[PDB]
Amino acid sequence: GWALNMKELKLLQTIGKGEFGDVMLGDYRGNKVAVKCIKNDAQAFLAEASVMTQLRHSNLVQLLGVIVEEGLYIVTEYMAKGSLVDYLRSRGRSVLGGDCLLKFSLDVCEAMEYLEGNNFVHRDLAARNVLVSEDNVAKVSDFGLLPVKWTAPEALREKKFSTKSDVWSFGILLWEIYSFGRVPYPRIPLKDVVPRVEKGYKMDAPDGCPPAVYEVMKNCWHLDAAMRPSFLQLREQLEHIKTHEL
Repeated sequence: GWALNMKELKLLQTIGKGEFGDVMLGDYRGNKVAVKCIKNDAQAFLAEASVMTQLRHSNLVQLLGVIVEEGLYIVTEYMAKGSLVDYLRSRGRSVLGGDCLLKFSLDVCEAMEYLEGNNFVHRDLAARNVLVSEDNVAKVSDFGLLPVKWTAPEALREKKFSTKSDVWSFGILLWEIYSFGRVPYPRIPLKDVVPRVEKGYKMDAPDGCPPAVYEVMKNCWHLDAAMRPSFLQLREQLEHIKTHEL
């Protein structure tokens, strides 16, 4: 049950590449699948496989299978609409209404809530790393083993990560969502980002952003990591917004 037959997998095309290795659109005996080709040692993740393969939730890319040492062929569900960043730029304001933005935010928040609950840190939360299914559901990944504009400032200095730094990246992600995928920190220069953020600078609300969504973003951006709200509390704040703001 986690091993698939390599004999039946077809690698069709490279569709992304992470540090781990490229990611491919594959064909597993009939269905479109996404495949993580690893070469450059994997042996780490594989030890934690059962526990990291224990991770299942509907907003986490589902694992289908795994080929090993021939250096892994990780097989997962295929997210037909790609990266949310790309989707937000493509679809843009014209296609994506207010219900769609809160649903993407809730989808990611629920996945974050879940990983938070299992004591798992994401470390690279950003609209680029969120995928959209053919059914319009945003999901994040569970495979696992510094981008200045997304990373909490204590995680840039300290080089260590926690759920609380994922909370900082989630606000940055909300800002991406509400701005239809604009690169973060449009008012300042890349070089100045860290030094302004460290003194409390916060991005202004995306154009047309709902006041209450802007407060959630702001709460994610506390400089005291411990004082950022949990994904459990974020989930309640976003559910609250959905219930009254519509």
